[PDB]
Parts: sequence; C-alpha cells; structure tokens
Amino acid sequence: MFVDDVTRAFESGDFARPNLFQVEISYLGQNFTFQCKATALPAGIVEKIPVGFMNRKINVAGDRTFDDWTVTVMNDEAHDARQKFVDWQSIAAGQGNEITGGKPAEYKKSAIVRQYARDAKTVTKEIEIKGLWPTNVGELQLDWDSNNEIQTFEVTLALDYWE
Amino acid sequence: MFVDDVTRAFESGDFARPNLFQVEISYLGQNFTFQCKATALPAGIVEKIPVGFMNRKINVAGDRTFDDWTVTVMNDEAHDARQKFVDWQSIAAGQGNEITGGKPAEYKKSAIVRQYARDAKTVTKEIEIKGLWPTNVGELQLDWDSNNEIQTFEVTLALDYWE
Amino acid sequence: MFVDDVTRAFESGDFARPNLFQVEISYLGQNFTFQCKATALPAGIVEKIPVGFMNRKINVAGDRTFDDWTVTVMNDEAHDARQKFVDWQSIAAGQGNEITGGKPAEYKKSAIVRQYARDAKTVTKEIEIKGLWPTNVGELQLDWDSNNEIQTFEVTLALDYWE
Amino acid sequence: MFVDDVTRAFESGDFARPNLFQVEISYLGQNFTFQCKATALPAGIVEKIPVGFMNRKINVAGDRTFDDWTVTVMNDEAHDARQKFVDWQSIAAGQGNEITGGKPAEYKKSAIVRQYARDAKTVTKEIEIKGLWPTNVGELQLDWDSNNEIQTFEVTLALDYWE
Amino acid sequence: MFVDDVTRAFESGDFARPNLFQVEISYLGQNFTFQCKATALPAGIVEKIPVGFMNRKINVAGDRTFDDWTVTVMNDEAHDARQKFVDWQSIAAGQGNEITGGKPAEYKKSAIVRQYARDAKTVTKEIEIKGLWPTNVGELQLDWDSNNEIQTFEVTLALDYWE
Amino acid sequence: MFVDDVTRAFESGDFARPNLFQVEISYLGQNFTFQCKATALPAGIVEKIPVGFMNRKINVAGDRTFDDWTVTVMNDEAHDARQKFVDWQSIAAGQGNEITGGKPAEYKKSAIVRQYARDAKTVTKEIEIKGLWPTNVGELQLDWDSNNEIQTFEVTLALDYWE
Amino acid sequence: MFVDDVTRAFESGDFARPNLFQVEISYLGQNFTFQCKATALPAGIVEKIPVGFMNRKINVAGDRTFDDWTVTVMNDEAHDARQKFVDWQSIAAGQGNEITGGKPAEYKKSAIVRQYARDAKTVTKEIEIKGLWPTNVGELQLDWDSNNEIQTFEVTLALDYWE
Amino acid sequence: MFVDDVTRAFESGDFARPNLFQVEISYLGQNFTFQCKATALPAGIVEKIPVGFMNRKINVAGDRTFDDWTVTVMNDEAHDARQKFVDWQSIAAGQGNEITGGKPAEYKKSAIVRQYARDAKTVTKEIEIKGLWPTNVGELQLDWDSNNEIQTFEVTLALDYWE
Amino acid sequence: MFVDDVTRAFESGDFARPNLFQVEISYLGQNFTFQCKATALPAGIVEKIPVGFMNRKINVAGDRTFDDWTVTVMNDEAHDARQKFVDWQSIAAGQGNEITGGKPAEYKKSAIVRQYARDAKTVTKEIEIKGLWPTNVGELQLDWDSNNEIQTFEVTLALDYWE
Amino acid sequence: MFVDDVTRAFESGDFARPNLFQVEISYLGQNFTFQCKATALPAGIVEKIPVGFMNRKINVAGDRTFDDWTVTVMNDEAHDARQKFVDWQSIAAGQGNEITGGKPAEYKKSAIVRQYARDAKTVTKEIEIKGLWPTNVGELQLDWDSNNEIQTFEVTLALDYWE
Amino acid sequence: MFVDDVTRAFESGDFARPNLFQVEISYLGQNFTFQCKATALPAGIVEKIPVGFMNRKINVAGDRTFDDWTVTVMNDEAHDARQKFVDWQSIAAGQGNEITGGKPAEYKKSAIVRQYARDAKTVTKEIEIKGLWPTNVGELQLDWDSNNEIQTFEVTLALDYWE
Amino acid sequence: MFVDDVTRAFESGDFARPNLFQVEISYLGQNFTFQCKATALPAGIVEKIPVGFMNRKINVAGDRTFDDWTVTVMNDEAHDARQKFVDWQSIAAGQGNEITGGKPAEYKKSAIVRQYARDAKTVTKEIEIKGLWPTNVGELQLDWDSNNEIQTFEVTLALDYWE
Repeated sequence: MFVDDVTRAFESGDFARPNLFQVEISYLGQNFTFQCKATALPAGIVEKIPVGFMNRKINVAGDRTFDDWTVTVMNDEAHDARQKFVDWQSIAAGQGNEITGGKPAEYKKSAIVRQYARDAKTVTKEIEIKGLWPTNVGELQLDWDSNNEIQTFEVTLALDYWE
Repeated sequence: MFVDDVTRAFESGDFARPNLFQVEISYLGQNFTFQCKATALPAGIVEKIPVGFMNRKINVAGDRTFDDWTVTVMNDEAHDARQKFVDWQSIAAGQGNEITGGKPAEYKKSAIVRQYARDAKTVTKEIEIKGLWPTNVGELQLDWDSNNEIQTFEVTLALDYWE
Repeated sequence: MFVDDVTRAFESGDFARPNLFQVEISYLGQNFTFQCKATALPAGIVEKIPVGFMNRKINVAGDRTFDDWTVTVMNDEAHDARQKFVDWQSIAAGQGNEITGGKPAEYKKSAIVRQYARDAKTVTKEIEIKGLWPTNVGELQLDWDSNNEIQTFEVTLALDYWE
Repeated sequence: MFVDDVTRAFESGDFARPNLFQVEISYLGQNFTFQCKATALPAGIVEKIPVGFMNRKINVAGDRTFDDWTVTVMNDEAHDARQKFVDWQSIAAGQGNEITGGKPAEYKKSAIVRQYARDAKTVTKEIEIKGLWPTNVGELQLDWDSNNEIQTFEVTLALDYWE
Repeated sequence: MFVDDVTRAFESGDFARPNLFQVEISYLGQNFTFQCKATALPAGIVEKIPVGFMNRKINVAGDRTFDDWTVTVMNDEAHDARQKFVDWQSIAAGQGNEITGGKPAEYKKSAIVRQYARDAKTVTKEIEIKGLWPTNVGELQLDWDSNNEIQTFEVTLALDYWE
Repeated sequence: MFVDDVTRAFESGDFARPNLFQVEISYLGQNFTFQCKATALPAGIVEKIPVGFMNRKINVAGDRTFDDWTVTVMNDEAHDARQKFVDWQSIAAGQGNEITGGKPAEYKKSAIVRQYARDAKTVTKEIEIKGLWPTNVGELQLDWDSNNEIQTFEVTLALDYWE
Repeated sequence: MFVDDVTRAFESGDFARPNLFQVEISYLGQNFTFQCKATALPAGIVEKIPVGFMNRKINVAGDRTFDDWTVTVMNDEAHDARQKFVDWQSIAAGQGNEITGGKPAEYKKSAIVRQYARDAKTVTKEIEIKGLWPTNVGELQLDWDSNNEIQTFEVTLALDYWE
Repeated sequence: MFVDDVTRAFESGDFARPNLFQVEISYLGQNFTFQCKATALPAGIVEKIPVGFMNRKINVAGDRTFDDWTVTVMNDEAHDARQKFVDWQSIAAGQGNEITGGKPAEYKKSAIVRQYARDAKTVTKEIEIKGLWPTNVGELQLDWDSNNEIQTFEVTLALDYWE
Repeated sequence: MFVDDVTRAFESGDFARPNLFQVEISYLGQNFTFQCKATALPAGIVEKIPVGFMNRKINVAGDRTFDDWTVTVMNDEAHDARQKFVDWQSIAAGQGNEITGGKPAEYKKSAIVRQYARDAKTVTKEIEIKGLWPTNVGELQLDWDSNNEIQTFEVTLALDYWE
Repeated sequence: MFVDDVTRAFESGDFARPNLFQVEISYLGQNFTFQCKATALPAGIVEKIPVGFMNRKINVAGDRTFDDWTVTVMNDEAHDARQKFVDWQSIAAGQGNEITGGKPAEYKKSAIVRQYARDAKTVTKEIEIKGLWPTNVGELQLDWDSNNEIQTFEVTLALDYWE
Repeated sequence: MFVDDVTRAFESGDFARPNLFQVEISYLGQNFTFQCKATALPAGIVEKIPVGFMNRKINVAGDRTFDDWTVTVMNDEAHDARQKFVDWQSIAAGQGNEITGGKPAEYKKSAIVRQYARDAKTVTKEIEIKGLWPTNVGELQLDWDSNNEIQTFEVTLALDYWE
Repeated sequence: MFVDDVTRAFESGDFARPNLFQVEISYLGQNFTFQCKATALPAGIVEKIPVGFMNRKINVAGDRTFDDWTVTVMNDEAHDARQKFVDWQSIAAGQGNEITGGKPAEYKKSAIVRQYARDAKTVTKEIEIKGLWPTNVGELQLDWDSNNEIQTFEVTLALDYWE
C-alpha cells in the first residue's frame, strides 16, 4: 500500500490526457483533422429490463441503442470547414428551393478517432466509427460583442455502430 | 507534428473571428446594415429515423426542418430601426383596431449576411437566406435602473431556406 | 469602412438609452408618471404556420397575439400608488365580501409611453397602448431583513392592441 | 423636469421602506406581532379571457382568484410561536391518533397588517385580511452545521379576501 | 416602540438557535443520538379545497397529509451507524437473495427529537414522532477527490403522525 | 454534556473518511482496483404505500427497488480500463455489425467494495454487491481546451441486490 | 518661450494654494467654519459606455454619479463640534433605544465652501453643494500614547449635486 | 481675519487632546479604569440609498448600523486584567470541555467613557455605551525578542447603541 | 563596442527628456497649454488570443482597446482652469437640479500633445488624440495642513483613437 | 489623580513583560522548553449574530471558534527540534511512500505555557491548552546570503480549547 | 572545502553579470539594439497536475504555457524608437479611424537576445525567441516635475516559443 | 534559571546557522552543488477538519499536501546552470515547434540537501526529497541599470514527498 502503487497499475507509469488526440474523416480530407477542436467518445448505451417475480426485481440485459456523436470544430475565413459539412449533409436531405435526396450508401461515411500517448508521435489507440452522417450542422454564434474568442460551431453526427 | 501545423491547415494562416461580419437586408436599407449588433447563422436541422431490424437500429436520413433566425439589433432615438420591423411585420399579419393581411409574395423578403476577413475591406464569404418575415419583434427592455447599457432588442425571422 | 460610420447611420449621431423614458396613464393622473420605475415595451407576436408540401415546409404568416405588458412602479407611504391599481382592478372583477363587476367600456383604459432624447425636454417617440386593464396587481415584498432597498412592486396589464 | 420633481410626486417627500411594518393577529396575541420577521402582501390575481373574433383577440375580465399568503416568523426556545400555529391548524384538520375537525366559523380568523411611516409611531396604512387558516406550518430547519443563524420557519395561510 | 421590545416578546430574552438540539431513537440506542448531524422538523401539511359559488371561491379545510422526515447523520469506520438503518429497514422489506417481510407492529418505531436552550443542560421542548420506518437509506458519497470532508449520508423516514 | 462526548460515541474515537476505500471486481482484475477513482454506495430504496382510512393516512412498507450503481474510473493510454468495460458489456448485448447475446449467468458478475480505517492496511468494512452488468459505459470527454485535467469517465452498473 | 510666461497664463501672476480656504454650513453655525481643518472638493464622476461596432469601440457619455464628500474637522473639549454632527445625523436615521426618522426636507441641508486669494480678505471663488446629510460620523481616535497630536475626526457627507 | 480667531471659536480657548480621557466599566471595577491604554470612540454609521429617477440619483437616508468598539488595555503579572475579559466572555458563549451559555440580560453590560479637560480633575464630556459584550479577546503577543515593550492586547466589544 | 556608440544610435546625439513637452487643446484655449503640469502618453493596448492546438498554444492578435488618458493640471485662484473642465463635461452629461445632455459631435473634441527637443523652440514630434471628453474631473485636495504645496488636480479623458 | 496612581492599580506595582515566559510540552520534553523563542497566546473568538427587528439591529452572542496557535522555535545542528515536530505530525497524517494514520487519542496532546514575574523564579500565571496537534511544520529559511541570523522556523498547532 | 572552490565550479572563474547583454530584432534594425535598456529572459512555465490516489497526491507534468516578454527601452527626440513599435503593432491590429488587420505571417517576427562575457567582444550565449508581436506598447510617462530622469517606456511582446 | 542554560539545551552548545548548508542533485552533477545560493526546506502541510458537534468544534487531522520547493541559484557566463534546468524540464513537457513528452519515471528525479555543523567538514543532517521535476524555470532579470549585482534566478520544483 503505497502512493507509487498507482503508477504500477498503468502501463508506462503515465496517465492518458483529455487532449493529445486527433480525429480524421476520410471523406473530409487531411486538412480537417487539424480543425476539430473538441468532441466526445460515443457511449455504449444498453437499456435495462426490470422483471417482476414475487415482490422483487431481477434485471436482464435489454437492447443496445447508440448515443449521438457530438463534434465541435474551428472555422477559417473561407468557411470551407463548415460548407463541407453542409455539402455532406445536403447529399442526405438536400437544401434549397430544389428538393433532392441520397441513397444511404452515398452519404453515410466512416471516421477514425485516435488518441496519442505522451510522446505525440505515438498512436496508442484507434477507435473506429461506422455509418456516419451529420444530424444537425451549425448554430454558429457571431456577434460584435464577443471580442477575443475564436469562431467555432458544434455538429452532431448520427452513427450506426462503433467498434 | 508541430504547433505551426494548424496554420498550414487554414488558408492565409489566420482564424475567422466571431465579429468582423456585416448583414444587410435590401428591404430595410443601407443604414440598417450598421445597426445589427448580433445574430446567429441558421443551422441545418435534419431529424433522424431510427428503424428496428432484429434487436438493433440502423439510421436513415429523415426530413429537413429549419431553425428560426435570431437577430438582435441596436436602436436609435427616433425608433425607426424598430418601427421598420413592425411595419414589415404589419404587412404580414396587421396590427391595430383595423384588421388586414398580406399575400406571401408581398411580405416575405430575402437577406444577405456576409463575413469579412481580417482585412476588413475583404468579403470572404456571403450567405444568402430566402423567404424572410419576422416571427416576433420586440420585448424591448427599458428601465431607470440600468444606467450604462445601450437600448437593444431581439427579433426572430422565419425562413424557408438558406443557401 | 470606419469606426465613425455607425454615428452616420443614426440621426443626431447618438444612441437611445434604456432610461430617459416616461410613461403616463390618463386614468391614474399626472403624479403617477413620476412613479413608474421600470417596464417593457410590448412585443409584436405572430405565430408561424408550417405547412407540408412534399417532404419540405414553407412558412406562411399565422395569427397575431399580444404579449402581456409588465410594469413595475415605486410606492409611497400612503400606498395610493398601489391602491389606485386595486381600485382600477376592482372595477373589472370586484373584491371583498360583496360581488360586483364592470362593463368593458368602464374599466378598460388607454396609456401613452414616450421615450425622450438625450435632451431630456425633447419627446422623440410616443407609443400608444389601447384597451388596458391590470391582470394582476401586487406581490409586494416587505421584510425586516432587506434594509437599504426601496419598496416596489410589479403589475401586469392586459392589452388589446398597441399602435 | 428636475431631479427633485420625484419628491414632489410623493406625499411628505419620502419613500416607503420594505421594513417598518408590523403585522398582528388577534387570535395569536400581542406578543406574536413582534415575532413575525418577513411576509408578503397578497396580490390581486385576475385571470384573462381571450376571445376569438375574426383572426384577432380582444380581452375581457375573467374571474378573481386569491394567491396564498406566505409569512415567515422567528422562534423562541419554548416553541410557543410554532405551537400556536399548530394548535390553530389542529382546529381545522386535527392531528394525532385521534381524528377531529372544526367548523369553518371556528378556525377561520382575521388579521391586520399595517405599514409604518418613517416616524415609527405613525400608522400610515392598514390592510385587513379576512378568513385565515394556515395551509401548511413548519418545514423547520435545524442542524449542527449552521452556526450564526437564527431559528426561523415559514407558514402559508389561506385567505378568502383582503380589503 | 423600541429595539429592546423584541426581547420582551420572548421568554428569557433569548432566541432559539438552529443548532443546540439532540434527537434520540430508542430502537437505535444511546450512541446514535450523538451521531445525527442534521435534520428537519416535519411540517403540518393540509391541502386546500377551493369551492365555486357564483364567480368566486371560498376556502374550506381539506385533508391532512404528512411530509417525509429527512435526517442526515455522520458515519464511523465500522459502518454500524449505517448498518443499523439497513437492518431496521430489512425488517420491513427485506434484502438479499432470500425474500422476507415484517408485520407493521414489528418495524414501525417511534422517535423523540428535543431542542435545548442556551444552557445546554436544559430541555426546553420535546417533539415526538410516532410510527417510523426509513423510506430510503444511503446514497453514500465516497471519492478520492474530496479530501477534508466527513463521510455522511441522508436517510428519509416515513411517519404516521407527530405530536 | 461535553465536546469530547462525540468521540466516546464512536469506536476508536475517529471518523470515517470519504476517501480511504478501495473497490475490486474479480472479473476485471487486480489492476482495476487501483483505477477506480470515485463511486457511491448503493441505497436501499423502499417505496411507501399510503392507504386511506377515514380522512387520514397510515403508511405501510411497500416494495424494495434498487438504485443504479454509479462508478467513475480513471483511464490509461492503452484504453484497456475502458475496453474491459466494453468487452464485459458486449457479452450482454453485443456491438458491431454482427449481432450476439449472452445468457445471464455469463455476463452478470459480482463485486466487493471495502472501506479502510485510518490505518490504511486495516479493512474495517466489506460490502458485497451481487449480479452486476454495466448499464451504460462511456461518455468520455476529450478536448484540446481542457489542459491540466485527467482523462476519466463514468459507468453505471445494474445490480440485483447488495448485502 | 520664457520661464516668466507661466505667470502670464494666470490672473494676478499668482498660484492658488491648498490652504487659504474656508467652508461654512448654515445649519452648523458661524463657529463651525473655523473648525474645519481639511476636506476635498467633490469630483464630477461620469461613467463611460464602450460600444462595439465591428472589432472596435467608440465611447459615448454615460451617466453622472456623485462621489462622497469627505470632511475632517477639529474638536474642542465640550465635544459640541462632534455632537452637532450626531444631532444632525440623528434627524435622518435616529439613535438610541427609541427609533425615529426624518423627512428628507428636514435633514438634508446645503453648504458653501469658498477659497480665498493670497489677500486673505478676498473671496475669489465660491462653490455650493446642495442636499447634504452626513453618511458616517466619527471613528474618533484617542489614546494615552499619542502625545503631541490634536484630537480630530473625519466625517463623510452624502450630496445630491454641487454647482 | 486673524490667527487668534480660532481660539475665539472654541470654549476656554483650548484644544481637546487625544489623551486625557478615562474609561470605566462598572462590571470590571474601579481598578480597570487605570488599565485601559487606548481605544476609539464608536462611529455613527448610516448606509446610503441611491435611487434612480431619470438618469440621475438622489440620496435618502438608509439604515443605521453600529461599528465595533476596539479597546486595547495593558496587562499586569497575575493576568486578572485579561482573565476578567475571558470570564465576562465565557458567560456569553462558554469555554472548555463543558458547554454553557448565558441569557442576554446576564452578559450584556454597559460602559462609560469620559474625556477630561486640560485641568485633569474636570470631566467635560461623558459618553455612554449600552449593551456591551466582548466579540473577541486576546491575540496576546509575547516573545523573547521584544525587549523594552509592555505586554498589551486588544479586545473588541459588540454594542447595541451609544448615546 | 564603445561607450560613445549609444550617441551614434540616436539622432543629434541627445536623449529625449520627460519634461520639455507642451500639450494644447483647441477647445480650452491658448492659456491652458501653460497650465498642464503632468500627463502620460496613451498606450496601444491589444489583447491576446491564446488558442489550443494539441497540448500547446499559439498566439494570434486580438482586438484593440484604448487606455484612458490621465492629465493633471495646475490651478489658479479664479478656478477657471477647473471650471472649463466642468463646463466641458456638463455638455456631455449635465449637472445640477436640471437634467440635460449633449450630442457626441458637440462635446467630443480633439487635442494635440507635442514634445520639444533640447532646443526649446524646436517641435520634434506631434501626437494627436481624437474624440476626447473628460471621464472624471476633480478630486481636488485642499487642507490647512499642507503648506508649501501647489493646488493641483487630475482629470481623465476618454478617447476614441490616437494617431 | 496622580502619575503614581497606575502603580496602585496593579499588584506589586509592576508591569508584565512580553518576554519572561516559558512554554513546555510534556510530549516534547524538558529540553524543548528552552527552545521556543516566540509565540502568541490564543484568542477567544466569538462570532456575532446581528438580528433585524424593525430597521435596527440588536446583537446576541454567536458561537465560539478557536484561532490557531502559532509558535516559532529555534533550531540546533542535529535538527531534533524540528524532527520531533515532524515525527509528532507524522503520527496524525503520515509521510513518505507508505501511508499511515493515527487515532485522535494518539497524536493530540496538551501543553502548558506559563509567564514569569520580574523575579524569574516566580510562576505568576499558568495557561493550559488541550488537544494539540501541529497543523503545519516548517517553511525553514536557509541561505548563503543571511549571515548573522539564527536558524529558526514557525509551526502552527491546532487546538480544541484552552482554559 | 575552500572559498576558492566556487571559482572552480564555473568556467573561466568568473560570474555572469545582469548587464553586459545586447538584444537585437531584425525587424527593428541595427540601431534598435543600442536602445533597449532593460528586459527579462522568458521563463519556462509548466503547470502541475495533482492527482488523488488514496488520501495522497502524486504529481505529473502538466502543460506548457509561455509567460509574456517584458522589454523596456529608451527613447530619442524624434520618437522613432516608439513609432516603430506602433507601426509594427498596427500591422497586427490596426489603429485610427480606418480599420485593418494583418495575417499572422506578416506581423509575427523573431528576435535574438545574447549575453556577453566579461570581455565585451565575446558572445557567450545566444537565446532565440520566435513568433513575436507586441501585446501592449506605451504607457509613456512625461511630466514637468521629473527633472533628471531619462524618457523611457516598457512594452510587452507575446511569443510562441523560445529555444 | 541561568543565561547559560540555553547552551545546555542544545548539543555541542552551539546554534545552527541559516548558511552552512549544501544541496546536491545527482541528475545535475557535482558542479551544481556549488551553484545553489539560496532555498527553503519544504514544509509539512496538513489541512484541518473542523467538525460541528453541538455548538462547538473539535478538530481531527485532515490530509497531507506538499508545498512547492523554491530554489534560487547563481549563473555563470555559458548559462549551463540554467540550460540544465531547461533540458531537465523539456524532458517532462517539451519546448519548441516540435511537441514531445516524457514518462514520469524518466524526468522525476531525487535530491539530497544537507546542513553542515560549525565545523564545515561535518555533515550533521541529511534531508532527502523524492520525485522532483521543476515546475517553472527562469524569470531571469537582466538590465543595464543594475550594476554591482550578480546574475541569479529562482526555480520551483514539484515534489511527491520528503523524508
């Protein structure tokens, strides 16, 4: 029972940090993977079935659902970082006076998020998400009053499953 | 892997700011485009259809809806900046003891919001919204107790689509 | 594109302030118009009708409703500033062991709120509200613990229309 | 238009304060009127009837309801200040293993709240409430952790009408 | 009208404090009465019956309900202060793989809470609660991050009546 | 009546602390028991049955339910501390393009949480929970903006009963 | 460009001194105007409103506030120089076991401070302050250790405006 | 306008000194009044209420508070000059392993401070303070390094009012 | 590498001095420019935007703000050097029982500060400040105790920009 | 009224000195009582409860707290004077890679501080402090630059009560 | 162990001095490097992450931040030493009535500070700072009262990293 | 009771001095131990837990924290005494355009500080600190104005524990 015992519990004696990750989408491109500021890893949500047997409840495993994947990115001046979400979302549902759609093999894409170790060139864990299309894109905040902030916005991306 | 690598990801090595925009409405006039203090860009909202196949859910693209467009502007002494919203909204629904209406080609207008680059004379991105009429106008706050504030108010403007 | 350009956008180069207004009611009297500390201007509320045509929604103007008008005033020692709301509200609904009412031409009155310019003797804008009767009067807060505050209370006044 | 003009609007040139009141109940006794720390004056609540005539709404006076009267008092060591609420409330509904009731002429009492002027010996306004019985009594907070506080509790008293 | 007049209103010229109480339960034992840190006295809750007679409402006394009794206690190392709640609650409902119950004369107990005067050896008021069994026990919070806190937890105890 | 009397009430004259615990799961392994930062002990939740007899309510013991067990742990670089929750949860419900399940004897496990005394090598109380499977795993927060924080996440674990 | 040029800039070729003033209050009397040792002239405090227009700030005039007026006077043996502040302040708020107040026309007085020229009999500038009542009076310092000092004290006097 | 004119302004042509006072407490005794080295006279503190009327503020008298009374005394060898503060303060709050209190008529005492004229046998002004009990007693400084100093300490005494 | 090398670095081999300046305001007049004793040149304040990219921060230029301009001047006997600040500030906000204001083109003025070379008749650098109005004027210190000092005071002047 | 009258007020005609004390701790030993250079006597801190009754405040005695006890001692070469604080503090909290604790009867000790009369062999006053354990030990200052100083350090010792 | 042993510890037997440095910026020019009087070397700031494991804290390395770089320089008569900071800062943010900006490759420059040995022609250490732009420039102090001083001012320069 | 009695209290009759120490770090080297001018010994910081039992507080030992270790050293011409801190700190966090890290077994080192007796060759006490890495390094002060000073700087070093 020692205070150095927790470093023995982990490999390399180190802690993972909430920064030192990098997420890339092959549909967006190699420049987008520097643009994504913050996100969350998708949870594994399983509902519970309580079943009554004689005044008491035992619990059995229900059915799996998937929580939505929230990603907030930065924005440059030419707005291509936001337009390439809107163009990718307009394949699904379509926008404008004209109406169009897309087949699910056409707009649903995949993404790879990976966390780095303390050595920044090391890739210690890769997490893959499959079947992605953005649920909502935008709510961009712009004002004359906020002065020193950066222009950013959050998008949510529906997913079928993540390995 | 460098800290200067994020400047390579953006054009011109610079970040877009939440200020340095300017929004004009051709119905209001050239003086209104100096009056609008703060707003938001409209999001692209697409609902999700979860569909059950054998204990699991795959997701397909639903239908597009449009979020409301919230704009808050300043106010001068003569209140023409607010009256020209009320006159534009009275074409739609009408106000007073007399009752009147308007055809949708008569009150629904268009607007252009554009963001500037760090050079203020450069127009780097223009975003057009079509089919606009103000949903609600007002809730103006005025009191003897607030001393150093400016007199401002927020309006919301319904829209059909934005390119 | 200059920082002095916003002063060109307004008449007289000045901003309207949230103070420097004065609201009078002809039913209450000339002494009440010094008593009203804070209020709000009534908004123009128009509901929206989304209508489905082929997977999409266009929006048409709905019907006008009127938001309630909230006024909070000060109070002197003799409580006539509050009693004259209660007497004006007892014409409508009546209070006490006896029961009485009033015809709508008898209790519904009018009011004029006006904002001043930076020169305090100038009346730059007059806003008229028609058909007023107080919805609720009171919720007065009085305690031995609040020491340096002033005794005030808020009333809400139903309205038919405001020009 | 002067800053001394607001003192002309009030009698005696003075403001009413949120303290400098004193509330007595003839059922409780002359010692209770020093015990009541804080309360509120009851509001005059009148609901609104919006009625549709041809796309618009005019408003007519609805029906009067009465808001509940909230009083919070101090407490001495012998708890008679709280017991005399419980005894007065046990006439109405009854408490304990035995069950009892009371006729409404027996437990419903009256109360007089009065506000003083800046001269403390002057009674400038008397407000009478009729038909009082306490709705709930208690929720007393007592703990070893709160150190410098006083022991107090809040009661609410149902009322038929207040003049 | 004096500032020393409030000391005349109370017996012994003193105020009751939110500390300086002590609550004992004969089922728990003489050591538990040092363990209870904080609680509340149970309120006397009586619902109101508004009854319509000709556009107005008079109020008559409804029916008595009893609010739940919330007690939060400290915890020693051996957890007997918490186990003796769980054992007392397992008489009522039972816990574990086996299922059991208890008759209401077996698990429902009584409790005496008493407040002391400023002289700590004086018992100025005793309040008795009858028919007690704990509704929920636990939600204990324990973490490596909270450092200087004490380990405590809150229980709620259902009651039939309190004198 | 003394201030040292509370030390007499407890064994060893000491207080239990919210830290100085350690929770192990035999399914996870001996290295996981250093990883769990914070949790809560599960409560004993028993619903109440109010029953009406002649204007009053007596209360009888209802039925036992079990609150969910919330555990938040740390995370190392290789993410095995999180993967071993996902692998343990994929036995129950299954994840990926393929669909699978598990029998309740296969994924439901047990856990032992124990609190230490002030001497850290002493085990003063062991609490056992039976029938555990994680309800949801994840919602991991990772961002470039949070700098000095540690990477952690919270899981909830359904349980049948705890002794 | 000469060193005698600064004497040309002033009238009479002389400088005003920080002594050679004399302040009188008509409420206090003709003997008080020899008693006031030191004070300050009240400043003209105007807050600033910075307003954002397109990455920059222009400034407009805010609202006037008045700084408090600090006066420190000497003291004679009979303490009438201090008692006549306390009597003048007891008209406003009242002191002692009995409680009293005063109307604002009764305790708010005026004062004239005037600076003399180098000829002491000349009155070169008179400054009037209106609406005065002392905010705090006292903090008198008296000790056996301070030997050669004079007994003095500082008072602060609230003001509405000074011409 | 003369330099001898200031002696005409005062009675007896003399100045009051910061020494030449003597303060006695009837509870402490006739020997304590030689022991008190230094103190301050209590101020008359009245808070200000700024009230907004149309861009400006007029000020009305707020509520009286009382500043604490700071007294520093000498100390003899037997420490009775300090013990008689601690015994007088232990009546209020109590000290030691046993816990006790006191009623406010028992520990709150009165004091008379009086200033002498230049003739030391003359009593020119008596100031009475009522309702005194020491807030804190002690912080005594004792060290081997301070050599020629006297042993002294400062106490603060809460007060209700001073005439 | 020589000690005479620093004289080669500057033009004319000389150093600028903190005296040998002269500041004039065209609104005040030609006599005011001899009156200003001391001031400071306004700084160029630009806030910094730290932006997080992968455990590190790069910095980009924020937004310009302007520090306030502090000027302290002398005072003659007739106080016109101070009155002409108060009259210039009363155009902006107004002072007295009457209330008035001013348009920003009416009270905002300009100023030229210039530093001289060692030859006093040479003007080596002119610095212009635009859009000036005094934020606060006064806090004048005058006392019988300060003997050999000169009567002076400090004013602060808000500015839009300085070239 | 004489200057020899102050010697009559004290016993033995003498003053207590800030030196001529000696403090011993039975846990430390008989050699430590020569080591303690400087300290302070613990104060008696009682918080005040201001309570509002009708625009005024009366004060009642709050609750006793204890200020921390600050002791600074000398240091010899072998550092046992500091190590015996660290060993006494390591019983409470423990230090090093291993983690340990102590029961409060094991590390909390007592101390006796006593002041001497001018005759150094006389013990005129003994003050006892109970329940002591050092809060912090150290911050030792050592440098090559301080030459003629002695090596000393200050410790603070938490206490339950002092007689 | 000798007093000459410290000269053996250093190369060349000598000490580095706080003078005998020289800092040049290639953007400013070869004449600026004689102008810089005083500065500081930038620190290496790394925040600490304390992490709780079982009543104790181990520390791991946090994230690097960079402190601002403060440089104070002299000033000649023509003010080009200050203007060339303002021109370099106006590339970043822009100043005046017109508004402009700059790309970060345009205004961010580099600097080399180097310290000399006791032989002044020897360059013993070169320290490079990258990515520099001045945060604030100015606060220049100039007055008629300071006589023998030199005219100087301090600027702060934001930096990305220093080798 | 003698003045030679204090020499009996210490071993060898002598006092420890604030100089006559020497601190070495095995990571830095044998030449660094002559370079360290001044430092402090780390304190033993233990927070206090006040716990409320019946109007009073007893204190129990909280949790140990460690204060930061501040060391200021000299500097030679070649700056290796400072570079070897920066290189040791760049193992932890990394500096420059490239980003790197280090495992906690790689950068955390140990140090031995020891104090000498009056005989300089005697080592009377050795104090070991474990787990060291510098928190911040630098803030070096260098100027042309400081003439006779030596070039020095202070670093702070985070620590896990010291024996």
